[PDB]
Amino acid sequence: NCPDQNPRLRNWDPGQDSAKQVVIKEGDMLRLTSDATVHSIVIQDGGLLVFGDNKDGSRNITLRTHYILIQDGGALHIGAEKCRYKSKATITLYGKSDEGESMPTFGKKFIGVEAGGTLELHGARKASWTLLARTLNSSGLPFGSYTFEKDFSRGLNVRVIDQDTAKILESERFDTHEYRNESRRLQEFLRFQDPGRIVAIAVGDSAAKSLLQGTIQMIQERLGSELIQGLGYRQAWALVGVIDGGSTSCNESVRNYENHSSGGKALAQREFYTVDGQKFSVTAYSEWIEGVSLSGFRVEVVDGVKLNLLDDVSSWKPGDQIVVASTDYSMYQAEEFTLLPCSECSHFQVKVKETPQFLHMGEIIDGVDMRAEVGILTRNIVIQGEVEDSCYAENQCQFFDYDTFGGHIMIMKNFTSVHLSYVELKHMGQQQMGRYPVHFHLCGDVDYKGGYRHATFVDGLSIHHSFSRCITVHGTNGLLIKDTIGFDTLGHCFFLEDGIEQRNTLFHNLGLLTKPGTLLPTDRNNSMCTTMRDKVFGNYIPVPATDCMAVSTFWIAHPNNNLINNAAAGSQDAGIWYLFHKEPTGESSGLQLLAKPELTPLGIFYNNRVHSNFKAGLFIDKGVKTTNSSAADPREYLCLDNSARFRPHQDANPEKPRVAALIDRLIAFKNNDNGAWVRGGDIIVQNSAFADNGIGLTFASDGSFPSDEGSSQEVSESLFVGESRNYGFQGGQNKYVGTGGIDQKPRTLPRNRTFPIRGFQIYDGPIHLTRSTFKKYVPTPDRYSSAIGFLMKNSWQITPRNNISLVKFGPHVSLNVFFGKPGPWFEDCEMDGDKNSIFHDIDGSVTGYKDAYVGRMDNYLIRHPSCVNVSKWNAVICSGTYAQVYVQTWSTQNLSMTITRDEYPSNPMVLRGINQKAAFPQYQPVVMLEKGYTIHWNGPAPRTTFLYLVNFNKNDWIRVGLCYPSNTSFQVTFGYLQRQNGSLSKIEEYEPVHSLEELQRKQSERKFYFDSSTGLLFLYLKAKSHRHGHSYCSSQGCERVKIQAATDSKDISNCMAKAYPQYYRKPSVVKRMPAMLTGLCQGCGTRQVVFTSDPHKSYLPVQFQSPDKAETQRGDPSVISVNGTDFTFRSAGVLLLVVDPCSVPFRLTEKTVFPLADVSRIEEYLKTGIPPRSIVLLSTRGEIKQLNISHLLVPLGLAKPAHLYDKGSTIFLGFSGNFKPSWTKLFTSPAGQGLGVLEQFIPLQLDEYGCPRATTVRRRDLELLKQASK
Ligand SMILES: *[C@@H]1O[C@H](CO[C@@H]2O[C@@H](C)[C@@H](O)[C@@H](O)[C@@H]2O)[C@@H](O[C@@H]2O[C@H](CO)[C@@H](O[C@@H]3O[C@H](CO[C@H]4O[C@H](CO)[C@@H](O)[C@H](O)[C@@H]4O)[C@@H](O)[C@H](O)[C@@H]3O)[C@H](O)[C@H]2NC(C)=O)[C@H](O)[C@H]1NC(C)=O
Ligand SMILES: *[C@@H]1O[C@H](CO)[C@@H](O[C@@H]2O[C@H](CO)[C@@H](O[C@@H]3O[C@H](CO)[C@@H](O)[C@H](O[C@H]4O[C@H](CO)[C@@H](O)[C@H](O)[C@@H]4O)[C@@H]3O)[C@H](O)[C@H]2NC(C)=O)[C@H](O)[C@H]1NC(C)=O
Ligand SMILES: *[C@@H]1O[C@H](CO)[C@@H](O[C@@H]2O[C@H](CO)[C@@H](O[C@@H]3O[C@H](CO[C@H]4O[C@H](CO)[C@@H](O)[C@H](O)[C@@H]4O)[C@@H](O)[C@H](O)[C@@H]3O)[C@H](O)[C@H]2NC(C)=O)[C@H](O)[C@H]1NC(C)=O
Ligand SMILES: *[C@@H]1O[C@H](CO)[C@@H](O[C@@H]2O[C@H](CO)[C@@H](O[C@@H]3O[C@H](CO[C@H]4O[C@H](CO)[C@@H](O)[C@H](O)[C@@H]4O)[C@@H](O)[C@H](O)[C@@H]3O)[C@H](O)[C@H]2NC(C)=O)[C@H](O)[C@H]1NC(C)=O
Ligand SMILES: *[C@@H]1O[C@H](CO)[C@@H](O[C@@H]2O[C@H](CO)[C@@H](O[C@@H]3O[C@H](CO)[C@@H](O)[C@H](O)[C@@H]3O)[C@H](O)[C@H]2NC(C)=O)[C@H](O)[C@H]1NC(C)=O
Ligand SMILES: *[C@@H]1O[C@H](CO)[C@@H](O[C@@H]2O[C@H](CO)[C@@H](O)[C@H](O)[C@H]2NC(C)=O)[C@H](O)[C@H]1NC(C)=O
Ligand SMILES: *[C@@H]1O[C@H](CO)[C@@H](O[C@@H]2O[C@H](CO)[C@@H](O)[C@H](O)[C@H]2NC(C)=O)[C@H](O)[C@H]1NC(C)=O
Ligand SMILES: *[C@@H]1O[C@H](CO)[C@@H](O)[C@H](O)[C@H]1NC(C)=O
Ligand SMILES: *[C@@H]1O[C@H](CO)[C@@H](O)[C@H](O)[C@H]1NC(C)=O
Ligand SMILES: [Cl-]
Ligand code: NI
Repeated sequence: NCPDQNPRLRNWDPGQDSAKQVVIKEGDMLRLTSDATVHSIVIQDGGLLVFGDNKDGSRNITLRTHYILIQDGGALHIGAEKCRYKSKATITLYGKSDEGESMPTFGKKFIGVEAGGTLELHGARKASWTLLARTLNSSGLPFGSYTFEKDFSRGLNVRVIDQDTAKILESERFDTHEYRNESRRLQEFLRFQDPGRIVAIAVGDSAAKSLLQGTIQMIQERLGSELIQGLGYRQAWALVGVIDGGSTSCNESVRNYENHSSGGKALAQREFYTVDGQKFSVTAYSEWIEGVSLSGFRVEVVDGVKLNLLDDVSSWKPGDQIVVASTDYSMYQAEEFTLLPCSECSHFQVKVKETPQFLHMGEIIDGVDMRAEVGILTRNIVIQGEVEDSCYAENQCQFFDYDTFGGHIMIMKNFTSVHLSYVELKHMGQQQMGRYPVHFHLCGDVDYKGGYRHATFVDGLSIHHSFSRCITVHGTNGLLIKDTIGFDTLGHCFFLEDGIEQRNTLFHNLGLLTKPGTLLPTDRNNSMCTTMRDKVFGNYIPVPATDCMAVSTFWIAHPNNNLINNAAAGSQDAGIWYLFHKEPTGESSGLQLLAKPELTPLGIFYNNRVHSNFKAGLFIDKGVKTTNSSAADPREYLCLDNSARFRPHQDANPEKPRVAALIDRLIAFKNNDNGAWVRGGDIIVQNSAFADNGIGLTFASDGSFPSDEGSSQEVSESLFVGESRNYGFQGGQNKYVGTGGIDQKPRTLPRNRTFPIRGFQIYDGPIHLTRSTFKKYVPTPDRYSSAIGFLMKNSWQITPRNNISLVKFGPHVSLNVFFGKPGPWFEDCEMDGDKNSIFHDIDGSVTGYKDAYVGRMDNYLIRHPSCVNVSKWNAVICSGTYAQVYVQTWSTQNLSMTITRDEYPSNPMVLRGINQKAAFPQYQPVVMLEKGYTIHWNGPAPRTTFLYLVNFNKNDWIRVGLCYPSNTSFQVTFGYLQRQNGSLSKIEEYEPVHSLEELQRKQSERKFYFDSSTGLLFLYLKAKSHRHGHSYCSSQGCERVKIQAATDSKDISNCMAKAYPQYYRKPSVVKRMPAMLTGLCQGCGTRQVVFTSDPHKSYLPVQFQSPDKAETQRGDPSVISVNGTDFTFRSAGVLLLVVDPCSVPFRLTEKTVFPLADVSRIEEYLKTGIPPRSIVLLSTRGEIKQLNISHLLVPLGLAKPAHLYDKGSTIFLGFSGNFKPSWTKLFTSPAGQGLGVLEQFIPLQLDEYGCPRATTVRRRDLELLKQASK
């Protein structure tokens, strides 16, 4: 099975001749056995070059070549998919851009597969990437590294160290030189110390002058010091001991004072273990150097740092490198680590050499899986480009101060077999077009539709520190990419080029640190986009937001592609970008689309993660300018064009039915702008969680009529979070930090500190927000945070069909909805869209009114006297029927429309139009059905106007009164406007009447009344045909009315001086009010309690509530919540829950509560009463003195009998069994302070627990993997 175990292989050894060219032709079945340096290698005519492997994995081979050119049946094998390569091989691609000559199709520094070429590489199978099963605070410690040093801190400097957490509890300086009162506060300091607290001391300047014998006795007693009895003048001394630890828990030293020097330091150092197995050393010192008396401490991690992971990583080896991602807004918080030899590590742990500088989440935070991804980079098959210490030549050096010209791999069409697996690709790619670390160029169908038995696959590579892209797909369908890692590369990491690439499946792939590039406009950052005008027209200055700044980790230029189990852990702009090309571009720019892209239904999208990005997590909009730079459109070719309207239909056929695009199990957090932006017709986002984003989710469509007739936009079974317990880390270019909304803690923020954080944004529509839950949305005095809101600075449409249903709000959600105010982010808040903000509360889950509509407070076109003023939301709650009217005006530009309802004439609405850049500006206010309005202008009357009835049911109607000069003839026509072909069908004319009263009798007749006194052209707008679903227009078209005026009066057509109070009617109520219902519905919210990226493993949400003294007086109980079960208890004592770890849903086998009296009986029950393999949940309440259980916690998980002590409450989660999980934890506190509200997540049905495998765990992801294969 092995390719090197081929007997026909000759052993090869060419030498070190950088000018020796090599050609492997027919019969040349060579087996490389030693390091080599040749100019080139060309494998052709059936030649074979296999790397020689060993049964043990020791033969380190390093090839070095200007290039390798595989073609015409030639083969290059480094192991086989069945008999994999075991030693460490390396192919170094060298040669500068301007050194020697270059190839025609290829550049230099490459490995190039051609037609019929065989490139077969298969490295050592390792584990690609998993998640942190435990968090990792900076500097390796739970509460961080302490370093201190100061000159002339005279006296006895003291520090206390929590023996379980290595936290600095107290820091004090007792001037036992001058003041005898100080040697007295020092002795009383050591009397009230908890036993077992690590203590360190260091003489500052000169102690031993006012020091008392009662204190020197206390030091010898509490800490086991043998030398304190004889401290002297200007004598340095440092100690590190354990309170009540006897003499053997102590380590001390001393130095004399001679010739103004101590001849060296006086160091005291011991090692301890956190209760988490992490080792740390407490260090203290005091010395004299030529006169200075320094004194310092250092509490730091020692013997490497032990990391916790989700899955088994036994395949990782010392001397290999890994990477831990950012769990904060700045992607530059990802870090590199080198694996230490660890004999004491389990299957879910390794040891890293370095000290972490940042914070990396390893827990599920408030139901959102914020665990940091962790991936291995070192392989045994390496293909690397040779680079320089700094930039050179015209390799884009004004932007990069380093070499950006490495190697690249390139595979042409009609090849034989490409199968790359477990290969390391360092310093690959060039800043030249087509030169990418793995470049599949125009290969066509490469699966069962192209003729490949083994579909061409890329399995678990490692492409890091590359100079352009990571893997590029150039006009290739059906490719597979699996378990691959792309780190610190330029331009879009994973790249779908021309927008024709379909059937490609991306499974469980990871991408970090996607930095700006210089290739495409979309790849450039703000500085590069304003510089490279070499491809723009004339003196045009490119705009860096509308044409560039589109750096994405996953660039999907076509939707028919399957994205599963991936994770975009950081990017300069976006994490996953789905976009659409109007017609094929690039080198594929030519063949006609037989299925235009923005009509093709989305492939699979299931269980993805996106975080650490500045512009978006998942983005679905925009296109590429499919035209070169010209005089009518000077934008660069392939820049960003916001004129793409997704609208998926069957077979990409707009005459055929709609096909919804499913966004499933998206997890997205710590994004600076949007968590997800999705536009078009028929999109359903479900089972998704959004957290710590500036805006959680936004649904778009079009600004006038929807991009696809009948466009529903659903979000169901989702979860939103505002400011979770992921306080982030103020570092790694984290540009924003502020005050939390709830706890008012220092945390990192997405944008400026006054940005109103938002959960869901309403825009365009029609949008169905259902069965979703919002948590932790509190505003600060700076910003107006809210759960549900609207898009800022909106001027377009908003429909009253946007309904929010079955939504649940958390206890820390103070502002359910908000409509904006004049401020820094809303500006006027006075544009055409801001004024017409509205949604529909179907069931009464948002406002407490079954079937009620909500809009902005000062919008008087929707108000009847039964409404409820709401000032906090800046809104108003009412009920009725509502639609919209679109008013197009010609002949007059920059015109501002003023429309008023008769019933509230003192409250008109001045609109400013929609096309203040085009020639046909329309105005789109929202109205209440079966009412009368009037319209007036800030200028002369338009000679032609169209009235569209949008969202009208049959027989729904309003009366309208247009202001015209007293001197006008009219000609009014109705018709059905067919959206498809611009034709007007079934046209009817209007006939005048004598009075407003005669037209009222003829309400369903095509009649109009003109009041020459006021100038009002009255008529009735009534719909004849029916609607269907959510389409804005009727069955037989978009009903519209056309009014052709004939006048020469240039006067401001504003009749309100004359129209009222002549046509005033007393305000009435068509649809009356219900009553409130503060008390949530049964069913409100999302069914799922926790959203993880391993949906197959069931996670048990557990939540505690241990009040304090002011709350125990006020009566608040102590509660242990399990999946939503409040096991309440208020007696002073202990509540112990025994949960079966194999039951899903959980089966709690025993609940027990121990009073303060029978506290002594918990010793016994813990020793025996706990069934084997049983999850222990335990929380106390009140002053519990002497809990002789400090030692009884270790078999359940702990490392050493930690010290709760005193009378403080405690909370513990453990396991009675052989295994010792990573989630086991403990929370101690002083009495009366309590523990507040914490939240843990316990996985269930793990084979570590000792549970049987009832059935095979239904991995829904892998089912989508085998379905999309064939
Ligand atoms: C329908 O009725 C309106 C209203 O006319 C009313 O009744 C008469 C009796 C007068 O009292 C008016 O003041 C009332 O408002 C008519 O509008 C006015 O029409 C008259 C006659 O056409 C206009 O008087 C002229 O105005 C000229 C100014 O406009 C000219 O100059 C500009 C300058 O650029 C030029 O661009 C434009 O094309 C015009 O040619 C003025 O030069 C001239 O000497 C004469 O006085 C009066 O100005 C009109 N009002 C306004 C606001 O313009 C309508 O004309 C009438 N319909 C039709 C079809 O005629
Ligand atoms: C804007 O300018 C860019 C250049 O900066 C320009 O891109 C060029 O487009 C042409 C499109 O024809 C590309 O030419 C192709 O070259 C490949 C091989 O290199 C050929 O195989 C292609 O022909 C195939 O397609 C035909 C149609 O089916 C078949 O009949 C034929 O037999 C072949 O199968 C094609 O000739 C050219 O490579 C690019 N160049 C670059 C640098 O991208 C772009 O077209 C300009 N914009 C517009 C709108 O034209
Ligand atoms: C633009 O596209 C629109 C949508 O395709 C066109 O809309 C029109 O919509 C009406 C609906 O009110 C269609 O009415 C159809 O009526 C036929 C009945 O005719 C049948 O019988 C006669 C024999 O008497 C036969 O000659 C016909 O071919 C039919 O077989 C029904 O079968 C339909 O279900 C439907 O009710 C119109 O047909 C339809 N127009 C067309 C051209 O189909 C709009 O007309 C288009 N405008 C332009 C300018 O092309
Ligand atoms: C914690 O509490 C949660 C409360 O929501 C639990 O989550 C849900 O628990 C219910 C328990 O009834 C599960 O319902 C199961 O559904 C599966 C699958 O059938 C589904 O599909 C069919 C149609 O094919 C439909 O008719 C069913 O109603 C289901 O919707 C069945 O095999 C079971 O018999 C049972 O009906 C939910 O599926 C589950 N929600 C999920 C998994 O998202 C949770 O289990 C509790 N325990 C934990 C988290 O450990
Ligand atoms: C490790 O993670 C923890 C948890 O987020 C971080 O702990 C926080 O550290 C800050 C230090 O600036 C504490 O602020 C101060 O705490 C003292 C002691 O109670 C208090 O008297 C001050 O008023 C101030 O609040 C903060 O309390 C603490 N978190 C909590 C919940 O108390 C820590 O910063 C992370 N990193 C390291 C290196 O420890
Ligand atoms: C790749 O090679 C195949 C095989 O030669 C080409 O497929 C065609 O296969 C049919 C089978 O009946 C032959 O009759 C044709 O002569 C083959 N060639 C052509 C041009 O049709 C295929 O065209 C090749 N593709 C490329 C891009 O070279
Ligand atoms: C938003 O509300 C509209 C109107 O209330 C809903 O449209 C109704 O849908 C039902 C189907 O369940 C139809 O039977 C009714 O005829 C529709 N019109 C009504 C009640 O006036 C719509 O389903 C809601 N959701 C969306 C996304 O539009
Ligand atoms: C309700 O709010 C509007 C908005 O300004 C205000 O004009 C009106 O007086 C208020 N009425 C009541 C009864 O609060
Ligand atoms: C429990 O521990 C305390 C230590 O504070 C000790 O005094 C007491 O005697 C212990 N309990 C029993 C029953 O000995
Ligand atoms: Cl209970
Ligand atoms: Ni290519």
